[PDB]
Amino acid sequence: SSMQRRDALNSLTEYLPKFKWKESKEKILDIGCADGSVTNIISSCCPTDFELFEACDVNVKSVKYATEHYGTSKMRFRVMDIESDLPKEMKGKFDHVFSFYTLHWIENQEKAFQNIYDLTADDGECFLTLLAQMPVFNLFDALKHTEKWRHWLRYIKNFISPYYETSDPDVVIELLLKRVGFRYVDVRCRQKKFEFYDLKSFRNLLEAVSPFKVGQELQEELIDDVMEVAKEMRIIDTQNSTAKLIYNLVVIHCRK
Amino acid sequence: SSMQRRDALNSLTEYLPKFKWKESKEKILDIGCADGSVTNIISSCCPDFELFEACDVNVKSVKYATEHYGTSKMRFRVMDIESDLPKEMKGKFDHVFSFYTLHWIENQEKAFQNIYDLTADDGECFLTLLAQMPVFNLFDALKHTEKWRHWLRYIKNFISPYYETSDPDVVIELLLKRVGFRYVDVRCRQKKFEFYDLKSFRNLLEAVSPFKVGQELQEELIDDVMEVAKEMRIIDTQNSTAKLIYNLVVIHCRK
Ligand SMILES: Nc1ncnc2c1ncn2[C@@H]1O[C@H](CSCC[C@H](N)C(=O)O)[C@@H](O)[C@H]1O
Ligand SMILES: Nc1ncnc2c1ncn2[C@@H]1O[C@H](CSCC[C@H](N)C(=O)O)[C@@H](O)[C@H]1O
Ligand SMILES: COC(=O)/C=C(/C)CC/C=C(/C)CCC=C(C)C
Ligand SMILES: COC(=O)/C=C(\C)CC/C=C(/C)CCC=C(C)C
Repeated sequence: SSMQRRDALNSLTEYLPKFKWKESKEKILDIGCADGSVTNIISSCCPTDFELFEACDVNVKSVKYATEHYGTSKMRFRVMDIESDLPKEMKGKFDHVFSFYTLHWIENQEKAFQNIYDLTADDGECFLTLLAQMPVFNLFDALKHTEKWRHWLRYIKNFISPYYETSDPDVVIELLLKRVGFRYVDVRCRQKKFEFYDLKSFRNLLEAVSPFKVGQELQEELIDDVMEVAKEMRIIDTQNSTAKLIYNLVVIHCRK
Repeated sequence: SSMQRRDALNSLTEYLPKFKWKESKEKILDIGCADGSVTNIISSCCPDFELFEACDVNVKSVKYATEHYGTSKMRFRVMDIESDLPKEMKGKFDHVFSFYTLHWIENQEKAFQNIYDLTADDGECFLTLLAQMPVFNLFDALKHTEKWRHWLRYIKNFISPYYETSDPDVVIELLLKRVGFRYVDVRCRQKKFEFYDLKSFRNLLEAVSPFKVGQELQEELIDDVMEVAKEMRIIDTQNSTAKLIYNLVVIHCRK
């Protein structure tokens, strides 16, 4: 989505000058590559010629789309769960580990952050972004106790950020990262705005980010009901036919 | 408001051990004293303090506050931080505190410049500020309505400048460093406050409502704000509960 690309670019632009490379032949990893369009931004923006850049994701079709489109001899897309046990091959392998708009998908929060630590090299650093409060969560959440969608949206909480209703998520995450072993930790809760100027660009977003598989017959009907709720919640201005999303993106910069 | 009491206590409890204290005869100031419940918390919490000044723009609030929390050390007066500083308070205060105040203020740059000027040579500041807050959106949904269109004319004077801002922490930080603050730590703190009944949520909206619409209209106004809250999913119609998820920006500076 456009929202995810801007936040990726804005993040890298700011924190790029705070990273240390300190050598030649740098191995890099991105967690939750999806289509690989953001990974391309990370790979491209990074000044160095990385000997190897890996990018993982649990979604099989996404990895295939990515390997088919962005795959090179040094840009390898593999399947992997970051909640699962790491292979010994990757323990302490990566000079930089990246992960944007992914860690809010993940139940086993403590294993993920420990795996990210374990993945990072002795003198390595990590750069992670993830969603806290996001109105889109609330838009779908308002549909989970309705006859129409009650059963499709049963595993809703498995997709909503564990931090969307949390007090001082920055403090909770920072403590988690320090207890994991990271010698340097910096976690910020960044309030963001993203405006949509027509309703179609807002409907395009809701379609892209919908984790549900309601089919084709019901698929259009779901988004319509989400758009109606979005009018009631004032996330889309009915007078102007515009949409406004105000959300928190927690951005993390650690060093082993 | 119970929401402001908690945030104040949580904010002080965390940052108290990070403050630097002078040996004796310290001058302290709290901006936006309001009723003085929070100012009494600030005073009661921190370690024989020589002086405790408080201020406000509301003349009735300071009069209320003086009678109930007035002492020889803790004096209250009227002062607009957006105005020109009285020269007697330049570099006078070793600690300056302001909670749930600086979002009320239009001239954002003079307010912070005045705070810096209020602060002593090696003094520090601890400020809290609202960014995004649903209560802002609740009233904002009544501004184009013909019923309230004239009453909520000056809505934007009371809504936080940072309520729709990208990276308010980066904006506020840059502003504070440019003022001349040597150390600046500004966090955007996501918060949750839960109301278990509609009465206690209704009570907040009444307390925090900045509109003098009068006895025959306030109730009718609150009712209409409560209905918008149902539509915006801030109150759960089923449980008869309410949920506020908002951003409090907390600021720790050294001059
Ligand atoms: N446990 C897990 N391990 C790895 N990837 C996961 C995961 N859980 C979810 N993901 C993937 O993480 C992705 C989040 S979407 C974010 C895409 C891209 N990284 C960006 O920055 O925009 C999805 O593809 C999802 O399938
Ligand atoms: N320009 C200004 N200068 C000083 N105080 C102001 C002001 N504009 C508004 N205020 C005051 O700021 C207060 C904000 S509400 C009170 C906040 C309280 N400290 C708490 O802990 O919640 C109100 O009493 C209001 O009268
Ligand atoms: C400074 O304290 C606050 O902002 C606290 C709350 C929750 C609301 C009361 C104050 C303001 C600035 C706005 C009140 C209502 C509006 C609709 C703007
Ligand atoms: C993968 O798309 C995103 O990162 C989506 C964004 C920007 C916000 C919502 C995130 C996702 C994917 C969850 C979808 C919606 C829910 C109701 C949980």
